[PDB]
Amino acid sequence: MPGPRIVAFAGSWSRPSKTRSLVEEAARRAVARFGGSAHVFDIADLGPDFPQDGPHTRHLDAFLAADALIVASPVYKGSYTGLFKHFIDLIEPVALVGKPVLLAATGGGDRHALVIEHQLRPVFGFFEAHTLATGLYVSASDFGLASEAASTRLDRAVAQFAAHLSRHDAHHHH
Repeated sequence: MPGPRIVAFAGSWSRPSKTRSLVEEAARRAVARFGGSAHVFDIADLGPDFPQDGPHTRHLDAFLAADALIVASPVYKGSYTGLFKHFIDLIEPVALVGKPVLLAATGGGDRHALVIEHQLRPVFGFFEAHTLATGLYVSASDFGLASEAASTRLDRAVAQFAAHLSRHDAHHHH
């Protein structure tokens, strides 16, 4: 087990979205630090309110087996999207304990940046997941499309993955 298996999920269904560039520029820092062959999938390659033999090659089975998770959503209506939460509503309630999650979010401006603490961290603390100390809200300043002071926040948030894996990564029941 020399390399972690990373998955990526972005809650933007559109093809050339700015959320898919954020989740693609997340594993490369981990893959290039330590990892192999990240599963990066957009929510267009999903079963979005259609389990029954769908594209659960690229949603469910890669998500639950991953050693590291990066999760992202466009900020719609002061919170994440609905199609993002429909994917989360299908997870078993205790399925992601001991799992590192990196929170990310894209929006219109620099406003609405309490979605990391008040919207995404309560949902992934419901799963009792190892939420990292650095979630990152980005504005529409990116054109691995990135720009200033979000790249250093992203590179230093993936550095919090390998900092709880040292010496060869050392009433309810599922």
